[PDB]
Amino acid sequence: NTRLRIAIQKSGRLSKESIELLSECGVKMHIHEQSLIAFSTNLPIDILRVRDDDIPGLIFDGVVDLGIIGENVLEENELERQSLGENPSYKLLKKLDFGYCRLSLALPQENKFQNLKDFEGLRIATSYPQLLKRFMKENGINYKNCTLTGSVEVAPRANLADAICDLVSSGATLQANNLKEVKVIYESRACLIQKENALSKEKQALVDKIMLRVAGV
Amino acid sequence: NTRLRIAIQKSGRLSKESIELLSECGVKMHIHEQSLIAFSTNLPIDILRVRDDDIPGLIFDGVVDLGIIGENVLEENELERQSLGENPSYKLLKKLDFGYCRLSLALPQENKFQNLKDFEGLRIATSYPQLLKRFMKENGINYKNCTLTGSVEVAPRANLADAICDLVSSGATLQANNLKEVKVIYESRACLIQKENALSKEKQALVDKIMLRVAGVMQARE
Ligand SMILES: Nc1ncnc2c1ncn2[C@@H]1O[C@H](COP(=O)(O)OP(=O)(O)OP(=O)(O)O)[C@@H](O)[C@H]1O
Ligand SMILES: Nc1ncnc2c1ncn2[C@@H]1O[C@H](COP(=O)(O)OP(=O)(O)OP(=O)(O)O)[C@@H](O)[C@H]1O
Ligand SMILES: [Zn+2]
Ligand SMILES: [Zn+2]
Ligand SMILES: [Zn+2]
Repeated sequence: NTRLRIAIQKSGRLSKESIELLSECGVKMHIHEQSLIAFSTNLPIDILRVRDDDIPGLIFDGVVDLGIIGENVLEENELERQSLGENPSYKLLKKLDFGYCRLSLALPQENKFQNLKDFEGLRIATSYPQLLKRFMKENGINYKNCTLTGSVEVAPRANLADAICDLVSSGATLQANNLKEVKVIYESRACLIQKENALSKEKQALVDKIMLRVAGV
Repeated sequence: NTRLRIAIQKSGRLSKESIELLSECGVKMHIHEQSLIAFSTNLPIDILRVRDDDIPGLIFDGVVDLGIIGENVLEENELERQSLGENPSYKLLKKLDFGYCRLSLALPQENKFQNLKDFEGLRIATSYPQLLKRFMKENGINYKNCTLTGSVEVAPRANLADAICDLVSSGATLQANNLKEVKVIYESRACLIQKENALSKEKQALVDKIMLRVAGVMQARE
């Protein structure tokens, strides 16, 4: 249809700043508890509120025009799609001023970390199995996977794993679980991305305008 | 690492009945409602309480010994793993008497369904993209995919997709969203599975004991 589709995180760490950025680019809308879609009141724009993990896929499959997502989630999902034999593509428009975090290897507080080789043959729990797999291959370290979507930091205490690969900024969660960060494998921020296949002149024009305004802020 | 590990859904449509099946089979336990780990108080068993989507991976990777999971989630993740060039493997111990649901192609109620080839070219929203992909390749209908983890039934109303492939039980939600069920592609129930690699003799003996009890419990509940 005529309206531009912009996917953002429904509720989590990027939601507040995604909405703030959209407001500053002249997109007026009301966010309440709409399950999926919020309609801009001043421009022909639909805001899709989704789980963050779905946003790369929506961009790859051409379902939405624009997307605001963390680079970690984007790349996790690109790698998955590549390992399926697919050719995911997207246009990067801008790296943004929020969503700063890093994906790091971590061990229990009372361990003797000398070297990356100390991870050899360990069981490593993570929500980012593709990112971890690529890092370990690149550095020639063999390991055992444990994929968990939540409570990753509880995995060593639960005896499910010897170590974790998790997102960190402040270190507070690691500290709470008596773990210590030992090696960063990936640095991330929020980015604005666009699908591959060409937008309408109507829609592309509207994107260029928002983009002009994005640069402004 | 010698306590038997069993993964179950932490909170959701299988969580209550998984815990109750365990109690019915004589596994006494205390649960702290927000926590990943719980322990049997009378048997050497850890109960790991996780997101259901993680259970098949945990079994395939040998991280736990047993799991209770919907057949739909098991199959979707098996297909995913196979399409990634992996070799996911598990033992099916038992099909269980709860978790009944079905995965169904569905269209707006105000919409003429003559034929399964009506889906040709349609954008289809789903949480089960591998299961959809297999069914559509098998039947020869081409389509465009839209993967959504939740709110799938709202996608047509939101003009993200023309049709959905949706998990339903009662069938009430679809009516609520002004959509009609036109073709079942998968029928699911809860199952009990075990990892591929052999358990120690003592742990396999505990599993054999649990299995006899599950069969008796299931007889008694008819
Ligand atoms: N401590 C942090 N500070 C800033 N940004 C973070 C931090 N941790 C994670 N992020 C970024 O924000 C994104 C969303 O984080 P959040 O914890 O809300 O994800 P989620 O729980 O997977 O969300 P959803 O419910 O949509 O699945 C992460 O993928 C990452 O890009
Ligand atoms: N009416 C139903 N709709 C969806 N799933 C159902 C239904 N009835 C039974 N189930 C079963 O319950 C499983 C759990 O789905 P649930 O609705 O609890 O939410 P979820 O988001 O999958 O849970 P989690 O938070 O663990 O990811 C399904 O995958 C399926 O096997
Ligand atoms: Zn309002
Ligand atoms: Zn997420
Ligand atoms: Zn789930």
